[PDB]
Amino acid sequence: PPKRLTREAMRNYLKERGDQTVLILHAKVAQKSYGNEKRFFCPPPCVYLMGSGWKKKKEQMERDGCSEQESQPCAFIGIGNSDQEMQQLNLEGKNYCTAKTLYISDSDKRKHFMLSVKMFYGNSDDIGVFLSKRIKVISKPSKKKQSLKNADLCIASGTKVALFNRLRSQTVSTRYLHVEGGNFHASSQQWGAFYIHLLDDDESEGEEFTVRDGYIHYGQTVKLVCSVTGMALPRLIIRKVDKQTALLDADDPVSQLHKCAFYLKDTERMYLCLSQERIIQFQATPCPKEQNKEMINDGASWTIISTDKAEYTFYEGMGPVLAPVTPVPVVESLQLNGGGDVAMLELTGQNFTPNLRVWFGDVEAETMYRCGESMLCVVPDISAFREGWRWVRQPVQVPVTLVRNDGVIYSTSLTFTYTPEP
DNA sequence: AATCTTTCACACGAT
DNA sequence: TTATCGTGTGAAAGA
Ligand SMILES: OC[C@@H](O)[C@H](O)[C@@H](O)CO
Repeated sequence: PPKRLTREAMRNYLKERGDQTVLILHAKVAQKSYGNEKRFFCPPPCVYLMGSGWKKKKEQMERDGCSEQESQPCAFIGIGNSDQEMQQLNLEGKNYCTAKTLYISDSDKRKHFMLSVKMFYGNSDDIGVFLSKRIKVISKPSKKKQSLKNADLCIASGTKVALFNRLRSQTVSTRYLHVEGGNFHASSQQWGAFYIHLLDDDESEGEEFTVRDGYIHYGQTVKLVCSVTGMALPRLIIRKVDKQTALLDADDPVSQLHKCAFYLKDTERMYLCLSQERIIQFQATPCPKEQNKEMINDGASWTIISTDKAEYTFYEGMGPVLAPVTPVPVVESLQLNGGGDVAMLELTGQNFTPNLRVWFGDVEAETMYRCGESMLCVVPDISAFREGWRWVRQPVQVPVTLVRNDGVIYSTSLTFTYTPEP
């Protein structure tokens, strides 16, 4: 039979956190292909296997007699339906692979879709199916000044974008901004997702902060920060490109798949520019005829696109189980009700089932399934964490985790805090 | 008439 | 030479 997670096993997990994680990184919109064309998803969706649990699982499989081909994670990716065969990714030796030739035909009538990633081990032991976030289908980018009512295609401060340069409508020339080897590079094989933070015009340099909310407009100062390494570029002014020129006076919202240039703030007309694998500053030339434009190098024009990340984390808390781990529950948000006679926490998210219980630290809570997107649980008394406490004496923070009946543990990033009364 | 989005069509420059 | 592949850009068709 399947063994329920014990308090001892949960304490062992919480100490180490050797999870297996699957990340799916992708753009938030995709341009459709008409007739027989293939307009590829750019940047190419990327599946990453993170966490120390993949190595531990491989050692367990080999110890049980599996060869390296048998213990290797395999993955296929496809669009939500199809009609298209799924494409095989190759994860051997790397912990990631990009899907470089996905496209969506106009014969597909959906306005939005998710990528589906199917994973199993080389011996055919099933891992399961993992969905991307939603991707909006577009016919082609609009040429008109964007309206903030198309909130949908605008770029909010604090969200993530990919940036890429392509030289002469040539697919082979495409390079993405990507941090690797301690530096910003322009890679043909991997791409970074960069937080784009709006700064007020008065912000100076480093390290340092000041969150400004709102949508990004041309002429605004931004900071781009690698979502993986945290590496930041200097303050940039984002500028509209048309032809081989940057516009100095444009002030409209930046939108999906626009071409933009990044002026290095406070420099003499220096722009972020690609040279082969290198990212450099290159100086624009003024147009003596139009004061509000300057001529920029081809390597200084970048296509911007918003990106998203689906992240799924699982751990065999009671050892290998018969049932595949998916659909992996995801908790988006927690809310303390309070409300009535007993304190309840409401979890909002996805893939919830009645076979999940909420654990607060190493304490299993009474859990009430409402639907795939909603579960309630009863908050443990503080005495479950501090023996003898009759009230919350000092703040106490506990992790919140979901646990399946066979002991599979699904980590959340979220915590619950007990706070003393005023 | 003029505008904006969607679909069709073909040029550009790569292989 | 032409043949063909993604990609960019306009024309055409729809709203
Ligand atoms: O590059 C133009 C060549 O002469 C033809 O092959 C076409 O331009 C390609 O469609």
